[PDB]
Amino acid sequence: PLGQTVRITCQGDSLRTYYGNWYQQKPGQAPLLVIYAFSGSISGNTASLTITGAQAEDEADYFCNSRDTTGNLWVFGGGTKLT
Amino acid sequence: PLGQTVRITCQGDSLRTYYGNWYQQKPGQAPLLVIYAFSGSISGNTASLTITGAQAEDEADYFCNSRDTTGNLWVFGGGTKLT
Amino acid sequence: PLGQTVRITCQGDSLRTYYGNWYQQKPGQAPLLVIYAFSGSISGNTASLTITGAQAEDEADYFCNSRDTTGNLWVFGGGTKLT
Amino acid sequence: PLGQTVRITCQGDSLRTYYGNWYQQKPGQAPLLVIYAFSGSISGNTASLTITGAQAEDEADYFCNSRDTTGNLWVFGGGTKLT
Amino acid sequence: PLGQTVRITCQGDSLRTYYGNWYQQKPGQAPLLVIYAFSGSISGNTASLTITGAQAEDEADYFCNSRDTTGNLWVFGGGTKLT
Amino acid sequence: PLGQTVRITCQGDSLRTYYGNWYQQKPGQAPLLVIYAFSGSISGNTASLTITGAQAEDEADYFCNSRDTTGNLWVFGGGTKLT
Repeated sequence: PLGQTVRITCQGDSLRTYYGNWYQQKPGQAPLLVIYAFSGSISGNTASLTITGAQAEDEADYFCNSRDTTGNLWVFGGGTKLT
Repeated sequence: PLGQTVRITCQGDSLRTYYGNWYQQKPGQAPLLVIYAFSGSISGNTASLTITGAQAEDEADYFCNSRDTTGNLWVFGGGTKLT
Repeated sequence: PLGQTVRITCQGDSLRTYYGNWYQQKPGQAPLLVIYAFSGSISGNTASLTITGAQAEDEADYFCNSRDTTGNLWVFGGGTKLT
Repeated sequence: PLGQTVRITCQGDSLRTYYGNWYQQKPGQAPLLVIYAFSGSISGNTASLTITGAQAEDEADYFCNSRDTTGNLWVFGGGTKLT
Repeated sequence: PLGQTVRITCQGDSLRTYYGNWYQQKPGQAPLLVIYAFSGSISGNTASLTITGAQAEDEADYFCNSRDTTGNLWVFGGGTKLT
Repeated sequence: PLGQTVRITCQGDSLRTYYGNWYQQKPGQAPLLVIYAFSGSISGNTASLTITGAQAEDEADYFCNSRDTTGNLWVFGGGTKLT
């Protein structure tokens, strides 16, 4: 029995608040599963931002708090009652 | 029994609030599953933003909190009562 | 028994609030499953935005909180009562 | 029984508050699973930001606090009652 | 029984507050699992930032406090009651 | 029984507050698991920052305080009641 498991809960950036400009170049997010085997530019853009009044009375955030049961072959997830 | 499992709950950015300009270049999000085997530009754009009054009394956020049961071959998910 | 499983709950960006301009170049979101085997531009656009009064008394958000049972061959999902 | 497990709860940056400009080049986030085996530029952009009034009375944040049960072959997750 | 386990709770930077400009070049975040086996530039960008009024009465942050049970072969996670 | 375990709770920088400019070059964060076996530049950028009023009455931070049970072969995590 051979198996190759990759569990990633978030491949990304996790924020409660972002004010401003975000220049982002993230070419690859592609899982390549193989059993037998970027000149992109962000250029000359103008970004003008002004936040004068902001009130954020927010409640709690729950990001990437997983409860999974992952693997290969026999996987029993959650409150599996087995007899 | 061979198997190759990739479980990703979010491949993306997770935010409660974003104010502003987002320049984003994310070419690849394609899982390639193979058993036997970008000159794009964002350029010269003008972005003018002004938020004067903002009130955000928001409630809680639950992002990417999975409960899955993933794998290959035998997978029993949730409260599977087995006898 | 061989099998190749990719489970992705979100391939995308997950937000409660976005105010502003979003320049987005995401060429590929295509799962390619093969057993035997972008000069696009966003340019010169003008974006003028002004939010003066905003009140957002919102309730809770539940994003990408999956409960799936995924795999190959034998998959028993949810509260499968088996005897 | 051979197996190769990679569990990553967050591959990304985790913040409660970000004010400002973010130049980000993150080419690779692609798990490559193989049993037998970037000239991109952010250039000349202008970013003008001003936050005058900000009040953020926010509640608690729970980022990347996973409860998973990951692996290969036999995986029993959560409060599995086994007899 | 051979197995190779890598458990990383955060591969990223974890902050409660960030004010300013972030130039970031992080090419590789790709777990490569193999059983048998960057000229990118951020250049000439102008970043102007001014935060005059900021009040942040925030609540507690819980970052990367995992409770997982990870490994290869037999993995029993959480309060598994076994008899 | 052979196994090779790497448990890293944070591969990243952990801060409560950051004011200023961050030039960051972190090429590699990729766990390479193999059983049988960067000319990037940040150059000429201008960063202007001014924080005049800042008040941060924040609550406690809990960063990288894990409770995991990691390994290879037999792993029993949390308050596993075994008989």
